[PDB]
Amino acid sequence: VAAERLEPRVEEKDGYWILKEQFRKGINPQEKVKIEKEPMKLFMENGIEELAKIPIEEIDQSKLTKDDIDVRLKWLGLFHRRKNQYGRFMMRLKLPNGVTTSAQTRYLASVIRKYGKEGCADITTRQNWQIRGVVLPDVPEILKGLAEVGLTSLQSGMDNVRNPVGNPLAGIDPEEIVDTRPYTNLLSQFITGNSRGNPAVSNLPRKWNPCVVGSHDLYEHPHINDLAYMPATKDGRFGFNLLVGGFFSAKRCDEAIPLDAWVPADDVVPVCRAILEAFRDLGFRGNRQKCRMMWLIDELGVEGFRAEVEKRMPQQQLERASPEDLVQKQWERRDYLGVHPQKQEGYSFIGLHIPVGRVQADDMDELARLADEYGSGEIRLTVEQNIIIPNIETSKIEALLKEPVLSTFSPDPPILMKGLVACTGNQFCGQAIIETKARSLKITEEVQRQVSLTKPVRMHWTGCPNTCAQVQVADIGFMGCLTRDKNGKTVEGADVFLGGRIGSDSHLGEVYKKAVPCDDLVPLVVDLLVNNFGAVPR
Ligand code: SRM
Ligand code: SF4
Ligand SMILES: O=N[O-]
Ligand SMILES: [Cl-]
Ligand SMILES: [Cl-]
Ligand SMILES: [K+]
Repeated sequence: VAAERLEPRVEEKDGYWILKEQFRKGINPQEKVKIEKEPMKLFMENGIEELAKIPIEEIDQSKLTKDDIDVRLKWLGLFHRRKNQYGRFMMRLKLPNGVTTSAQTRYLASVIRKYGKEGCADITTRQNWQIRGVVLPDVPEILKGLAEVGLTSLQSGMDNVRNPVGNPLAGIDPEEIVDTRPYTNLLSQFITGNSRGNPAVSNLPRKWNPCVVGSHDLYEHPHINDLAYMPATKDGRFGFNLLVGGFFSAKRCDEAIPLDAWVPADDVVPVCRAILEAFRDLGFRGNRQKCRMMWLIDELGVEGFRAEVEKRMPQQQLERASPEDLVQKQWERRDYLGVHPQKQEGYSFIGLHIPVGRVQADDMDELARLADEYGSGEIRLTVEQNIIIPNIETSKIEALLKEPVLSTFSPDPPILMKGLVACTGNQFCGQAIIETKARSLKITEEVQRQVSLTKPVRMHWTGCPNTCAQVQVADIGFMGCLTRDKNGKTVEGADVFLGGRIGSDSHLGEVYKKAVPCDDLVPLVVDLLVNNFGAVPR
């Protein structure tokens, strides 16, 4: 790699970071959108106030404003559902470590309730909330309401640092390695500039996923993050070994690799900043399929990339990885659904199944009520799109288990439901090839009616090759496609994936059988379960 390749390609100008004049040749259309107008201005200079007043039909008549609502608004966490729910916006939060309060949950419920049949909410595969039904004129008030309850939606889409994932059992599990909440909180504060916006990290070449590990179970999926912090003691000091570059895409899926770097626990934010600065400064900005950070690491080599991180650290110090980390490889991933004792004597948490992560306003209010009556007003989200209510006095559990709402959001659903994960799909997502959430529930119910099993088989349904529902981590994955029935008629189908393993012995699954009509999946899946996962026909 020539020295010229290492010249930073962006510069700070008037509070924002912009591509230098000589580094604009050959850039992709999204890079052009970012040059034409700085997306962060919609929040940081309150551009949204006047934009929200323009009728959407008028907005669509000019490129600048159409790009504002379809692209730039994703820096404020607002996602126009142009194709499938025209004129409505999904809104996505920052929710480090998946932690919410009952007051926040009620606020979110109040927003979606206004929109009737156009509103609902979802738990995401980054243990985050999305709300639906939002209309542009309401955006300024919703932004204010979020701030009022201590939430932000900043920088949650497009070329930004995505939700910091941590251990859903942080602070409460007897078996935790280290409480991840202080670290994910710090990362979210850094990323969003304490909810004011942080332009230094909002003009990346592409999305970028961080997580902090605190569990032997590796609930945080460090192998598929751009930056994963692996807890490790080095020379008698607590800190983290760093994994970099994990990502999924239509073109390529790759597990994170060692940076060969250890940082003291206090250097979590400094090293996140250094890595993001290197990616921002040096990453390719052409073909969008080749802009994730792993492509930079491959171009420079991991050592070349490491040197770029090192030079951006305070005092330019970046120690080599600790020979061992704290994660025990002898481990069986633990079910968190149901009632479990906390490390705090006399307290339990309860994991509740949320079928395919989908809730309505009334459901959110009920869950918030349970969290207040039984817990400490806290609701935790998981990356399997479930919930945990922590800090419940154990003597209250008997009463809790009788609550009517638990017949719907159950502490002990059938085993295949416990592991079921499904993305948005074509109900709302414009890229989706198939419907996912209703279909996945229907097929899973039919499969479980036919077989019993004891292995915790994890089934993931994703609607298109973007693989937001991570089919490559599943025991059995389903990637949406169009295919043909016996008569040659167009039907919805799935490409079926096998081989995904999570935890310390992680492995990426691969296509097993392409183009299976969705109507033909039940017998295929039943046989796979019997033949490979010890399932027994009923
Ligand atoms: C909601 C969520 C799926 C879910 O049902 O849980 C989701 C939904 C969308 N993803 Fe995703 N992604 C979700 C996690 C993921 C993950 C999983 C993860 O982070 O562990 C991946 C794969 C891992 C990765 O990125 O390395 C993922 C890979 C993508 C990609 C492909 C990335 C790439 O490099 O090619 C896109 C398309 C893009 O960004 O160009 C994308 C694009 C989208 C959009 C924003 C597309 C669009 O605007 O319609 C989807 C919004 C649909 C909607 O209305 O909900 N989504 N997306 C997840 C929100 C996470 C969050 O809270 O921030
Ligand atoms: S995997 Fe495809 S269909 Fe599913 S939410 Fe992501 S972009 Fe939409
Ligand atoms: O929002 N999925 O990158
Ligand atoms: Cl996006
Ligand atoms: Cl769309
Ligand atoms: K779920």
